[PDB]
Amino acid sequence: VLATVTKPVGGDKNGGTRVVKLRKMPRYYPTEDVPRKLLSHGKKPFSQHVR
RNA sequence: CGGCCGCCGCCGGGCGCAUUUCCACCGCGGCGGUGCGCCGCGACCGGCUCCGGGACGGCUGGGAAGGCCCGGCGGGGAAG
Repeated sequence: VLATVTKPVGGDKNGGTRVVKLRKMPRYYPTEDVPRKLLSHGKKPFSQHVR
């Protein structure tokens, strides 16, 4: 949940404990990002228009 | 500075493909922008310009017709 992200089991057949990650850090942050993933907002896609 | 805790770097360790990092290819999955050039389409919204159907209130509680007209008084145009 917080120490890990999702669920530690697996890996480390010998050695220590078995902890795995999911949805890790970004490996590359672009030098300038744009905001606000656009949205639905009431402008429905073509699948749902009225024939 | 002694001590407290955290962080970072270096080193030494167990260590194995479900740990990790790197790569090439499919998923062309979730998301961000975007096409090479020419186009088209649908729906929501704003702004107009029009078209077609309705239903209603008043008036002199509308005027005047339209319909079935019957028993009388007259008058006036012009009646096979």
